[PDB]
Amino acid sequence: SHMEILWNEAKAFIAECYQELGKEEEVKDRLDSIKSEIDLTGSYVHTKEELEHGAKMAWRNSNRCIGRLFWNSLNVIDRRDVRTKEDVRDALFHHIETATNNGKIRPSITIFPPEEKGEKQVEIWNHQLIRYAGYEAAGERIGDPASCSLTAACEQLGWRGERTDFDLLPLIFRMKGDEQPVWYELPRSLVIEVPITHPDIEAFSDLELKWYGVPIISDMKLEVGGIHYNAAPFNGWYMGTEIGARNLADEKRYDKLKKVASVIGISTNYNTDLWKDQALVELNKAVLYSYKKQGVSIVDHHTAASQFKRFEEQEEEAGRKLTGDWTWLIPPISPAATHIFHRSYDNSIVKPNYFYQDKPYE
Amino acid sequence: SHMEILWNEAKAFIAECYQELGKEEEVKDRLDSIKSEIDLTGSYVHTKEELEHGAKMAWRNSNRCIGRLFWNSLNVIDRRDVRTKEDVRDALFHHIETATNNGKIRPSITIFPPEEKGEKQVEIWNHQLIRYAGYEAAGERIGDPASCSLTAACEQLGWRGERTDFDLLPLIFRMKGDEQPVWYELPRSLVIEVPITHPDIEAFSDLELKWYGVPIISDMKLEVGGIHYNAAPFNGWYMGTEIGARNLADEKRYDKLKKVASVIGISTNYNTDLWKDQALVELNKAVLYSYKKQGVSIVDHHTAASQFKRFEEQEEEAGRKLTGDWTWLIPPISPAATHIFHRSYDNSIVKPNYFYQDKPYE
Ligand code: HEM
Ligand code: HEM
Ligand SMILES: C[C@H](O)[C@H](O)C1=Nc2c(nc(N)[nH]c2=O)NC1
Ligand SMILES: C[C@H](O)[C@H](O)C1=Nc2c(nc(N)[nH]c2=O)NC1
Ligand SMILES: N=C(NO)NCCC[C@H](N)C(=O)O
Ligand SMILES: N=C(NO)NCCC[C@H](N)C(=O)O
Repeated sequence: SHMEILWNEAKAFIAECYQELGKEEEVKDRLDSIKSEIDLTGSYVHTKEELEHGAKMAWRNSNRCIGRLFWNSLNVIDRRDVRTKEDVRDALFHHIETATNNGKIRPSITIFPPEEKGEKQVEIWNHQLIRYAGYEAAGERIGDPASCSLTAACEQLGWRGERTDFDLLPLIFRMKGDEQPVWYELPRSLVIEVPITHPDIEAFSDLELKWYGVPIISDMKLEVGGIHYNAAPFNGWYMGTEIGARNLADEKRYDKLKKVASVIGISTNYNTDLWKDQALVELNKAVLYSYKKQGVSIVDHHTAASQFKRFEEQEEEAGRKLTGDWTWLIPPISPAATHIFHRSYDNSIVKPNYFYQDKPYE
Repeated sequence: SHMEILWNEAKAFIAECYQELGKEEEVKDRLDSIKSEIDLTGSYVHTKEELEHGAKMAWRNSNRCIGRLFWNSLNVIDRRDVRTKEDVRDALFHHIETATNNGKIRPSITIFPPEEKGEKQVEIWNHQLIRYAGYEAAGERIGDPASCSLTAACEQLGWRGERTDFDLLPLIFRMKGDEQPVWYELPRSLVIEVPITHPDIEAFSDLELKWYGVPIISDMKLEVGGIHYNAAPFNGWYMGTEIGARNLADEKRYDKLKKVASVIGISTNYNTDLWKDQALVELNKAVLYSYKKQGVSIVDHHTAASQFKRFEEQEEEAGRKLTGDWTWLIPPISPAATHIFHRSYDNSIVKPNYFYQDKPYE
């Protein structure tokens, strides 16, 4: 039944892809080759043009992403030639270096070899290539609680952290033919970090906060024409609220709102004073100012929504339908001040797209 | 087919209602009487206990309401005896007076006669009993844009406003047997209004803002045991954000954020400064402070979410399932700071409940 499903999805992808590219003539021929290949091996190999355009279409169909206006400018890195653990490590080191680009971040994706008979060639365990560790001793919390389970798995393999609130996790992945994964500590020269300060309030630095510069999701599956690429890291640039309103504010994460209120000089006695709302405004203002000072790319939520509006218009103009998830598109601060809040979206799934997959650990 | 549907809904309501009331014995008898009544007239008459408990259950099932913790304390006013236009006017005047209660607002509902053969006995045109008019001359906007259509209909009947930003609309309703509705100007002694000032910034009064004290939704249909009460006004008390983050902030309503930014001393040049988020915080703080000073009931969003949490727990403890609409339950300011944001809800419809109905005007 797997051979049937593969053929269906290949028929729809080739036609739609070559149509957008203006190569409708070649559709008839290529399909005959893919068909013969499927009967011969049980799968097919995408051309460079096909995989490159496929990863772009997948971003365009991501219902939960507010940055879809820049979909056609994605930088695609083809690494389907990797065979060893050293090959993977160097490619991952290269992704961080080129995407960072000394601060002027470049949206990118690295393509590793896909699954064969459902079996993987390379399996990445990290959620993001750069992330902080999390420990929960009987005493209290240290680090990022969302990293608990992955942190425990790394220490079960010989790794050991320093136990500060910001320990960098190591790269951890498994090669086909091995029962357990291998790990490599990240070189400090490759990772940019940004200390958090405030434009007018000098005491803000007493909190000693900081965050990393580039978010690189590395545990999702990219599906193109029936072919499953379980390993394919991708990155864009941060939207301010992700850090100041969630990562540092959530009670289940760093939980910093009370401390913020203290350094800015306001009381935390009464809810009618709305101290939580005021603390959120100063913290978020601090995140945008600090990233800009050091020259690292970032975007505020009002500018972001404005760009997404232009995206909706372009899609209508091109003749394509729009899909999206309202519950993820609205910003976590001042949502009613953007256009997104005042309209509705169709949350249907269209392929090619990016998908969630089960975690090896846990 | 209408006689069939009525019987079904009556069977489920009586059993469920008498069960909660601990009168399961009387279920067998009452059902036999209702059945005979339906064959005789084509409808049935609720007892005082049945209608009172029915309006309470309906509030408990309202997916979009965050104030459901106080459902069992609702004040029910039975006015199914009205026959003339003067009878309706006095009852509506009485609802505003008793619900206001000199500031200590009392959640209430007034029950008018229900529909017969789909035909209404009394039809209310107002959206809320107390609301401001809206005009849109070629010059610009004056008043509340959301009141445009209803305002035009009132002037088509002989009414005339003064054209300020806060003209009070008149009560307007139609009696069975008349082709057009009648109107009555509201007595100023019955309507409480609150001027908006700021606790620390004295220049805030230069904006000359104000809003009314009690929101009374009067155009929804209450359905209990197959019986349709198209006319049944109800009220609770305001949640701060409804006024400061929507009524006075939306670009399609009063659109005041830029003016607010001016009186507090901040610039509106750059989105990275987050001036819209800061203006929203001071305006909302002003609304809570002003209502309290004058002694009128109001609640902030953090306290409100906290109360709703206790509601979820009580429902679980009583053995009933929970239903709700996430998109309406989350507050329009700092949503990620409340528990509601971090969970999911089942948006199924359970009866008895309140429903939308077509507008006579427009
Ligand atoms: C160029 C700048 C980019 C910005 C400004 C941006 C911003 C966002 C934001 C705000 C979210 C929500 C994250 C959260 O709440 O945790 C998101 C989700 C997502 N974005 Fe982007 N993104 C960018 C680039 C990309 C790229 C390059 C891709 C893919 C090639 C992409 C695919 C998606 C997908 C699938 C999600 C959902 C993730 C999940 O379900 O956990 N985005 N993006
Ligand atoms: C006692 C205090 C009350 C508070 C604090 C409260 C608060 C709220 C809020 C914030 C909304 C959203 C309004 C909007 O976004 O426009 C709402 C909606 C609603 N509430 Fe309440 N409410 C109260 C009492 C009541 C009462 C007394 C009833 C019914 C007997 C009720 C029935 C509902 C319903 C059906 C909606 C949806 C209205 C719509 O769809 O337009 N609430 N309530
Ligand atoms: C996770 C669950 O679906 C829940 O709706 C939310 N979390 C998030 C959210 N929105 C964003 N962007 N990110 C989240 O983590 N909204 C909803
Ligand atoms: C009206 C439409 O359903 C849209 O989701 C919204 N308006 C509102 C909303 N939330 C509230 N409480 N009130 C609204 O007017 N969220 C959604
Ligand atoms: N802005 C982007 N992608 O470019 N974001 C991805 C998800 C990141 C996650 N919200 C974090 O704070 O780490
Ligand atoms: N808080 C309550 N009901 O008690 N609200 C009802 C809806 C009111 C509407 N949001 C307004 O601002 O007028």
